[PDB]
Amino acid sequence: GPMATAVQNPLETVVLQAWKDISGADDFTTTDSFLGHGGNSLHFVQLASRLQKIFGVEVSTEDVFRHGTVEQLARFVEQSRDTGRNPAAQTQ
Repeated sequence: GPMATAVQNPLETVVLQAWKDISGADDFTTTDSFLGHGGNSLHFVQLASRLQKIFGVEVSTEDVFRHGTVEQLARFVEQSRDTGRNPAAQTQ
């Protein structure tokens, strides 16, 4: 293949563990479609609200659907969660 992780952020890993905990699908990668291994119902509602409270982002159910992949999902959060970047030091 091209690379191993290539450009994989640990944030993407959170998106995957979110999906794994909800759907049970483990053999998903960051470039694969988390868009419903089987049940594509409320399962996305749970993970969107999950990332929301984890990184301090505002991810909606349909926002999940607009990204398509966990990587591109994480990209939304990546940029948005930077607003609270380094919250312990408070960027002082």
